[PDB]
Amino acid sequence: TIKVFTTVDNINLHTQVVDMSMTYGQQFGPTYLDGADVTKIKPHNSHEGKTFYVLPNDDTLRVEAFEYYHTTDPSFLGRYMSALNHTKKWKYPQVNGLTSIKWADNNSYLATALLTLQQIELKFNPPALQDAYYRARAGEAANFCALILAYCNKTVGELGDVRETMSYLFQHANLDSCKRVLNVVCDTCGQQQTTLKGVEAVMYMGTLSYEQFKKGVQIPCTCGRQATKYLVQQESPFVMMSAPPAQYELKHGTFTCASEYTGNYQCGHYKHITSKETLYCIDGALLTKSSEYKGPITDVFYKENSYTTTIK
Amino acid sequence: TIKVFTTVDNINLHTQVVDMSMTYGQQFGPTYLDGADVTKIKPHNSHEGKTFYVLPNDDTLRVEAFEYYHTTDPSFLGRYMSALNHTKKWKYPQVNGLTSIKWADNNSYLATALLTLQQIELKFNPPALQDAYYRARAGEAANFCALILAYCNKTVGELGDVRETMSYLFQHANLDSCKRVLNVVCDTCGQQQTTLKGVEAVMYMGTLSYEQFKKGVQIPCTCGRQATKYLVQQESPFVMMSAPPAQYELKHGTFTCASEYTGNYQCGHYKHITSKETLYCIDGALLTKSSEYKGPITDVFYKENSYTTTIK
Ligand SMILES: [Cl-]
Ligand SMILES: [Cl-]
Ligand SMILES: [Cl-]
Ligand SMILES: [Cl-]
Ligand code: NA
Ligand code: NA
Ligand SMILES: [Zn+2]
Ligand SMILES: [Zn+2]
Repeated sequence: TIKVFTTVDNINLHTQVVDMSMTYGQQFGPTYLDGADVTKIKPHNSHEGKTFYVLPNDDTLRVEAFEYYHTTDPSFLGRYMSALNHTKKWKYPQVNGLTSIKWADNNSYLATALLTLQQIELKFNPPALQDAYYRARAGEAANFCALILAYCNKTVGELGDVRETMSYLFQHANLDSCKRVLNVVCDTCGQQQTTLKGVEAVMYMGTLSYEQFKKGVQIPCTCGRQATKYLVQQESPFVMMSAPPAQYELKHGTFTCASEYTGNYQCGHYKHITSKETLYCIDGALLTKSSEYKGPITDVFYKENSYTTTIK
Repeated sequence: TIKVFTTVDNINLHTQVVDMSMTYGQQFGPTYLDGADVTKIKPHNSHEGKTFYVLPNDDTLRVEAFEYYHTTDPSFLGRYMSALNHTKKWKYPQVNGLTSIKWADNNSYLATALLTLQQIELKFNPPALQDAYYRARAGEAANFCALILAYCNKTVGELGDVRETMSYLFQHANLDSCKRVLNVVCDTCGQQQTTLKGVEAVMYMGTLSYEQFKKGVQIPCTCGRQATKYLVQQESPFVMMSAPPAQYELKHGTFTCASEYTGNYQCGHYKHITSKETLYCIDGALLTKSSEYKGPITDVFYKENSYTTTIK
């Protein structure tokens, strides 16, 4: 027999003594060592003193998992470890000053998400994400990518959606101060104001142009007639403007970054465009520079702080 | 010669090749390995591939240090490493469900500070503090204690002040939402309202009683005459009420925790009192329980969320 440590966060360690003739599963249940599933593996002499991840099956581990990951779903740790086995094998090159991801397992949506996070002001709340994102920016993004997949209930290889992924991440971020007030003008119903906070204050679906959002966009009223919705006030470090993919021109110096999607829900591919001294198309490990850019844009990010309209 | 890594955060590693005949100082300047000062030590065969801390002497390291520690003082890392050499030797026992510190090097002010942090809602901003505090709550508080000393410009062994220490820590915490409005009534000058935000909104010096703060305390007006200051509105997860040490009775169930100071500035000692099912005096590694408590109290912490006065 040998002494090991079990954990859910690699910080709070629990001592265990295991029988070398039984599998780690019969004793601990699902068990992982350095991201490898050892549930059906019998203890080995070379395992002594090492640290093993396990599913939170007692209340002490559940609280530790909740404190570290900010979720109560007990299967989260297993989803995280399963994804991590693959993401450790991905490559995370520095492209145009940012940590990207070499293409693998249909991971283009994760790369453009990661590239985007490095260009907007966003702080994560869960300790696990705080630690994984700091390492991700340093070029070791395996844990961060595996966490994203676990939080989004996606498995490695699944085609992903950036806007939906950013939505999950934003929920685990500090957007407390963010505020948005909108006005819908229906010349039959009048003016109807709304106020949004948190993630609803930074995400909008329907138009890519922040400026058109301020001038006014045509959207059906609650009565069904065509009305006009325009931005009254915004208080945020950034705004995410999304719309179904359609040909769209990205003007240099008028946005921060954007996501391009080519394909459909069974097969497609994301590319990332960022406005630096010139437009740069970051395509995983590939990089292309252009004076102008046009393509099927689906998300556009803009920097903000405080905006108040002038419309009466 | 050998290959090593230099760092300021143990995450961003920089490869180096060192001559085994020169000291790490002549090549890197101040150098630390696992918290030990190796500046005057010549490289050894057993050092190959290991990670060394160095002072940020180029702009790449300076930015990394700033991102990790949220300070631009270049000597911070040296102060942190010097303190860490000692705090690694301290003991961090679990007392009354909290991570305390066995007494050493006049560290009572650090223990009551640490005990207090585990009982109030507070999130740190610097990655270094986020990581060290999470480990501190797990019983490995050496790095967290060493960071406190570095941030407060205190060395191991120096007598410390809890209120001043909490002030430094609060600056590196998210108190954005915190707000306090006060009213001073001088029957000669009238009503004069003030609004405080951030750390000024949670800390007050002059009285230990939050309730007396709401009823009104006698404090000189700006004109010099005696006036009355009372709490108009508070928006915070907690408030810290401090006053010069004086005999004071701590009533069970009417506060969260408090600091007791016995002595003076050349020699003294802190004790921590917390209100659980009964009053508990946590004295480093020592623990005492009592139905009632009285002593030279100097800080008292209370839980809050939203308070609006009723005074006209
Ligand atoms: Cl790392
Ligand atoms: Cl922008
Ligand atoms: Cl640790
Ligand atoms: Cl209280
Ligand atoms: Na960012
Ligand atoms: Na706390
Ligand atoms: Zn209408
Ligand atoms: Zn006066």
